[PDB]
Amino acid sequence: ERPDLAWLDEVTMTQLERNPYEVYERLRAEAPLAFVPVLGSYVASTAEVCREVATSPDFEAVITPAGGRTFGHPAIIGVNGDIHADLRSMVEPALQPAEVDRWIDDLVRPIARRYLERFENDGHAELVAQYCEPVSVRSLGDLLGLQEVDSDKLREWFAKLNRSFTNAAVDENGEFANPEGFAEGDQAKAEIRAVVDPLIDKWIEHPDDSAISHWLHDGMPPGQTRDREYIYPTIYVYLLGAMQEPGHGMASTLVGLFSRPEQLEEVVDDPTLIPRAIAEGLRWTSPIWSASARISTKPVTIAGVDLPAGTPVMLSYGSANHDTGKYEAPSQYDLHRPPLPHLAFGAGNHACAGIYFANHVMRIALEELFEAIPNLERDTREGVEFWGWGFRGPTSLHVTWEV
Ligand code: HEM
Ligand SMILES: COc1ccccc1O
Repeated sequence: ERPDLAWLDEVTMTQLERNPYEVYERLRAEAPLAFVPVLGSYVASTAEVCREVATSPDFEAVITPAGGRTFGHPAIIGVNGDIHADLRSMVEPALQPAEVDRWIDDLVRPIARRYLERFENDGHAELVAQYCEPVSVRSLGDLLGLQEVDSDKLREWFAKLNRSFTNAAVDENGEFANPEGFAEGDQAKAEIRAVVDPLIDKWIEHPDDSAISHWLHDGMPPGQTRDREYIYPTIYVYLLGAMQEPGHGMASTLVGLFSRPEQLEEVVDDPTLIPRAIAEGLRWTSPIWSASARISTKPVTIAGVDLPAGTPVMLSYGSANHDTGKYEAPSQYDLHRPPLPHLAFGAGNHACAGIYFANHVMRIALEELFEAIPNLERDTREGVEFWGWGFRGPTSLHVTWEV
């Protein structure tokens, strides 16, 4: 509809999945709020627009169309008002910093050592599948009460939910262009129900210290639990992004450090720099790149665009974190970048609830990795490809080291 942006009509879903950064560089210069036809939605590409939409009193949360098709109702990311307040009160106890500090080290550190012990003397590894993803899912899986779900299965589930959630391509009529792309999401959810329904059955009668047991019981009148249909969409929110993103974040941080070998040596020599390295890694390739959204609740003007009430806006935080209004040469990883606010955890009432936990999982994992393999080198015989528009990270990270 907007004549000067007619080139957007030719942007494809595959191009956004393989490398969204070229199109979004144009968006940030040309139209910080722009309707992208293949996504069927306005997209916010700059830091100022993302932060304004995420915190505006005239916007509320909405799930993207493919996200809603995947999660249903009431996903914590997609609801507001009393339901959102309840779901936030449900998830927040185990994520409170003082609580996380009581047990996070005893949780993640033995998990990291267990996965490292399987390959640390091989001289070669593919760190995404052998380390980053397993540590991420095994840590959260144990916290949740899914100790008996193998890390292979948790990784499979978040990959299928990822592809379903981000199956966003639409045709000229706004209809999903890839309707068969939700089937593996439905298949994953069916498997999850078969595993988790008996656990919920048991937790209702015998509560324990698992997070999902507390989701059922916390804050309820005596003898009542939250209905499982009411909590399952937030279980799915966890089984996608909460399982996937810490692994994405540590892997992207490592890829960034490899691209600056002198900074990798700095961080290995001084592991107190690991949190700073992770924060730059999240800015450099944001794990949640363009997954979440808001919807206007009244007519509003954003970036010169007069939006009617009921207008969805996708928050492309991964693009906002390359805003050259904030950063110099943002496409380069730089451990010594002047620390600034970033949007990798979002903003507003629907900002990430698990920031403190996630940073600790990533930090401890990198601590243990650099301790066990101080001479880690990237396998330059292999290249690192990143994939994903909604959620983005490296598909593999081949490394070598002298044994
Ligand atoms: C590096 C890892 C992670 C990153 C980069 C990340 C980032 C994000 C982002 C961008 C959002 C959407 C915010 C918005 O729309 O403004 C979000 C939401 C959320 N995240 Fe995180 N996340 C990570 C890990 C986790 C973990 C491990 C958990 C749970 C233990 C978690 C729990 C949540 C929840 C519950 C929400 C929904 C909040 C709401 O809608 O009220 N996240 N996260
Ligand atoms: C924390 O997990 C999510 C965040 C935003 C969208 C989907 C998710 O599963």
